[PDB]
Amino acid sequence: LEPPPSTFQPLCHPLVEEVSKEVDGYFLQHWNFPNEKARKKFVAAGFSRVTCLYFPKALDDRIHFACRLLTVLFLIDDLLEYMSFEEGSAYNEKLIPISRGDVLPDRSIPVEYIIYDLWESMRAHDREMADEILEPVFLFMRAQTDRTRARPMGLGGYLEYRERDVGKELLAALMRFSMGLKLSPSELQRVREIDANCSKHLSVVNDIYSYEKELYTSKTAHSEGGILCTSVQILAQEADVTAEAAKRVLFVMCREWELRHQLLVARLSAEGLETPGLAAYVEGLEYQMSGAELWSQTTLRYSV
Amino acid sequence: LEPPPSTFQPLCHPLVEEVSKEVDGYFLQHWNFPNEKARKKFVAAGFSRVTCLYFPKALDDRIHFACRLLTVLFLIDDLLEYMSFEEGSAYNEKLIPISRGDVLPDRSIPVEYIIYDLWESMRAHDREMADEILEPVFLFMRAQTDRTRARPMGLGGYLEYRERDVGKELLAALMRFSMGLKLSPSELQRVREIDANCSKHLSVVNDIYSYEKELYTSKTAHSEGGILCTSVQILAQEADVTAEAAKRVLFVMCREWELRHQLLVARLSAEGLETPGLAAYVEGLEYQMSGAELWSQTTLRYSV
Ligand SMILES: C=C(C)[C@H]1CC[N@@H+]2CCC[C@H](C)[C@@]2(C)C1
Ligand SMILES: C=C(C)[C@H]1CC[N@@H+]2CCC[C@H](C)[C@@]2(C)C1
Ligand SMILES: [Mg+2]
Ligand SMILES: [Mg+2]
Ligand SMILES: [Mg+2]
Ligand SMILES: [Mg+2]
Ligand SMILES: [Mg+2]
Ligand SMILES: [Mg+2]
Repeated sequence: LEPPPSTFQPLCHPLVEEVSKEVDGYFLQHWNFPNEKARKKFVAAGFSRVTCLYFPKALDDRIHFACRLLTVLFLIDDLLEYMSFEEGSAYNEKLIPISRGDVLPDRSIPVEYIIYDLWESMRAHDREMADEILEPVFLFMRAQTDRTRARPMGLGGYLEYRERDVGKELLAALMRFSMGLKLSPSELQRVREIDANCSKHLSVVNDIYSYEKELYTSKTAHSEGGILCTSVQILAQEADVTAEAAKRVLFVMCREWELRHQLLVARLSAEGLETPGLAAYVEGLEYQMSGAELWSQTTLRYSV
Repeated sequence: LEPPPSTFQPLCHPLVEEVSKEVDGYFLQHWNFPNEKARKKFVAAGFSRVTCLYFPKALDDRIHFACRLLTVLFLIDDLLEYMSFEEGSAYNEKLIPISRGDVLPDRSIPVEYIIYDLWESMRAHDREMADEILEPVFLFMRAQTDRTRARPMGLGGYLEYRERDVGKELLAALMRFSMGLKLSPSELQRVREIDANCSKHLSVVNDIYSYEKELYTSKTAHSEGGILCTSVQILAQEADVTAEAAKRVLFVMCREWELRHQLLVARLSAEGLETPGLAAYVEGLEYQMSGAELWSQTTLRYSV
């Protein structure tokens, strides 16, 4: 697998090591892992490492929050593959009022009190910025079990759906939270087109590196929860080529999106619309794209 | 536009200079051009040159037939852009009985007697092989004004339609005729997968190089006949990139179809299915793909 050249340079949060031990340690203590093999695979994935690659400029005392949220979402993402759409939906919907703090968790159920305590701790640190992550998370959760996954999609329709399933919006809200980066509604409206383009990069890069894993899952897990829903197989079907061929083509498209990102940001600046906050934001998006790819290239989650 | 590497070596018929002079001269005498500018643009296109690139192993006394047929089809292809779907259909349908030789041509109408005299001359040289080109040509002609051109299509649906609009079948039958290459029904059914793959390459390579021409046509010609129907526009729409970015990505896919062509040929031979006739056929298809591309890179039809 040979990735075409990119001009995006990845950055990792300085405290990645100590935060990793902290967050992995917490989940190894509280989360219901089935066995030792699963615990080792969990650590081998490096969910805090990818988070620190996502948000390398996160504040030192907020990066752990982001690591916890993405870690539990990664774990749930895998759980859903053994469920039907119905079971998966019931599972996520139960966590939504708990995430809001409107419903108390069952303390005997790890996922519930982990989710509850997390959001409570985030609201305690920064109430306004924490609340703005909620609905983007709920949007992502509901996309995970959407029956549209089991229906024919073209590349365009897929990317539109996958913007929710890849959690583009929650990642943006979480990035801002972790950086303490407050943006006005008008500012956010200005970078909407940039966000949409960034989403496609995130989605397809992940699709390429995680295809072998998801292929195996589709053959072994639940026929619904583990269904093969990805740009790799969509393009392979549309063009009647192998998945390996589709990856090579999609890789080139990812670099086109990197080029579009730079063009859109350059236009934003030229029109005098790139505020200091917006400048930090679009740079943050670039970190997400390059960080995700670096991790995807090396994580044992995708290679084994 | 820098084309990605291809292992295909394009070949041109040895008699290209003499035949091009002959056929161009024929159409300059008989065809009705609006002005001297159109007459020069016609010669600059090199319609006999691309034919000799399509079928470089055509027999020396048959290549001029192919040159004449593709030339008039190219001319008509352009005429249809200034018509509605209804008018274009009426234009083509009148030429079909004349092509069969069932209806005498109006000698005052160039397109009618050119078509009549051509097909008569082809049946005179090789009746059986000439007749086998008829229905594939009619299939192409009727695709040109198909209402599906005015309906939204995905990449997969488009390529299935374009196989007829790109004249894949007529090119196959014309190639066999020009080479005197006879194949059994068993041999023909055997390579349907190879044909379908080849068709995609012919279509998308053409879409890439002819996009600028067809963009202009969509803005100036008839709202129906000049409508933009191309994989470049479809991929640009679905992936949210420029047409130029779509071209670069589609070109990579074309190289994947080239690889798949070689894979399918090797498999046909790895089994017990590659006859000497089939070997000549699939090699001929490679010439169509590489030849069309070579011409598309230098013809004034697409550059200006
Ligand atoms: C940033 C990405 C490409 C996605 C990688 C996979 N994970 C799964 C758990 C939830 C995350 C938001 C994400 C979908 C992000
Ligand atoms: C071989 C091709 C890529 C097509 C180029 C355009 N011409 C138009 C006139 C009729 C031909 C069959 C073709 C559609 C072939
Ligand atoms: Mg997953
Ligand atoms: Mg998922
Ligand atoms: Mg994936
Ligand atoms: Mg046409
Ligand atoms: Mg045309
Ligand atoms: Mg064209």
